[PDB]
Amino acid sequence: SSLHIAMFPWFAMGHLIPYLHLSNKLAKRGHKISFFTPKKTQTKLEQFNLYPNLITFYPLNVPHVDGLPFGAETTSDVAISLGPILMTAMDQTQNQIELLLTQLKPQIIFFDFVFWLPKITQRLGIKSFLYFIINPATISYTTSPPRMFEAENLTEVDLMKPPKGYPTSFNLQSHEAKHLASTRKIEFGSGIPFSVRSYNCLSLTDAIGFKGCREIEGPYVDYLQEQFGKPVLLSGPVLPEQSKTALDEKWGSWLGGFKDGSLVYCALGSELKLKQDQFHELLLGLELTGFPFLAILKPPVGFETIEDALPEGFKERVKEKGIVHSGWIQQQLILEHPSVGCFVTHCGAGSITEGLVNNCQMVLLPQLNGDYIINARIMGRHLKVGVEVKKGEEDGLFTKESVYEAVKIVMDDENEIGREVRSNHTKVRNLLLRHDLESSCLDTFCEKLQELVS
Ligand SMILES: C[C@@H]1O[C@@H](OC[C@H]2O[C@@H](Oc3c(-c4ccc(O)c(O)c4)oc4cc(O)cc(O)c4c3=O)[C@H](O)[C@@H](O)[C@@H]2O)[C@H](O)[C@H](O)[C@H]1O
Ligand SMILES: O=c1ccn([C@@H]2O[C@H](COP(=O)(O)O)[C@@H](O)[C@H]2O)c(=O)[nH]1
Repeated sequence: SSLHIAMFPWFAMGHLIPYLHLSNKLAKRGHKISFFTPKKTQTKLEQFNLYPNLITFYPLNVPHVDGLPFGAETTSDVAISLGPILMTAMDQTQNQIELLLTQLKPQIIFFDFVFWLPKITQRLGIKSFLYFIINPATISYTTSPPRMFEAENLTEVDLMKPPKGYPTSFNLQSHEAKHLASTRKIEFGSGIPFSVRSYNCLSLTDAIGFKGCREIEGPYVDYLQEQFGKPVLLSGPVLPEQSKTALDEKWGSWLGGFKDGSLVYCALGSELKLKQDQFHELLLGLELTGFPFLAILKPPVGFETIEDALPEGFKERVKEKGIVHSGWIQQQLILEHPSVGCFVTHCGAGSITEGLVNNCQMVLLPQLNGDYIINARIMGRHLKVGVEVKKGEEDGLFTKESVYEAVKIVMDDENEIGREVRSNHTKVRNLLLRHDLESSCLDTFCEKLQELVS
């Protein structure tokens, strides 16, 4: 029998988009989806609803919290330092969430972050499903019970080693472990420290789920299932679905002028601003390769326009071979275009998948975020599908020569490391796109959800 599932993702494009890709996959199999979204954001989401008779949006009013910009709904509307306030706002939707569950009565609700939800759902006879679209390797490394019990004894040297029983080995740099140690105790909404929230979600939910497949994410999902004693499901890799909006002709025309495989595409998401020094090193590094490039970047900290912040003489040198641009673009459609030979990525979970299923060579430039960093290590050192840009051990900064080097290595047909990551990327692409991989992931997924509501 078909299920009725409610979706309550975090207020961010990086969560709304994959939750919507998955809803389309579930509705194709006959399940009804009640999709809770911020009110104004719904306009941007309609293009992705491929089953409007089965997927219904229910808007939420993102309540004012002191310090939150007027009308702000998602992390694309506020600086990264204001994320905790937006979380306080999402906590404050509790009243409209209880009303929606009462009227719609789903059997399951997929959610992020809101650890007060399982109490509500069990009182209504609803099952709570904490559904992550980030890497289970990340949750495993930072939020398994062994880390939580040290409480305030957890320090930078502690986070250079995996927790007890962690299934794989990789090395973090000193500045990365320092990031993890300080950010985990920062309050993220309603006075709750970041890792304590999440741990509460993992502890109190009925079941846990992750984007991913057994062949990549399995070892981490197994570890989490033994640690928390409840089912940890895999949805399959959530392959991007086709939008009902074709590629903007301005970009199609401009991309179409380059020879196949020659363009470097660089994008670091929609949540972060580089510092001006690193903004310059990145762009000068791209220029040094001599390849055409398209860089999708916010203006650096302190600056409001790209043109203000460009290195001196930059526009006059690169001419028509390079564009630096600030707006939201159709990244999935760009990564599909045959001009793109190389993808310089911040290693966000969605961008990782979008790169893996395409032909571009991957250059990994993770920004300061636990999932980004761990994605980059796995991609660079375990799957070996891309080349990571060298950063200073203690300061976390790169040179333009390190950017130039990484792109040159993967674009050089005769370079053996470039050839090796190409071959490894093809192997991973062939697995993710295998005719029965996602379908049999979802087969198991839906069976296990059926068990959950039984
Ligand atoms: C400022 C950032 O704040 C925190 O991340 C905030 C970000 O979490 C990301 O999603 C994340 C979640 C997460 C995801 C969904 C959930 O339901 C949930 O309970 C947790 O958990 C993490 C746990 C970690 O130990 C480290 C992380 O980097 C993340 C993370 O990035 C979101 O995609 C972003 O939109 C959000 O801005 C972390 O401390 C991070 O390291 C730090 O750089
Ligand atoms: O200009 C942009 C910036 C980001 N994205 C999309 O936003 C998501 C960012 O997720 P993540 O890579 O941060 O996880 C991805 O689906 C990415 O394709 C766009 O479509 N356009």
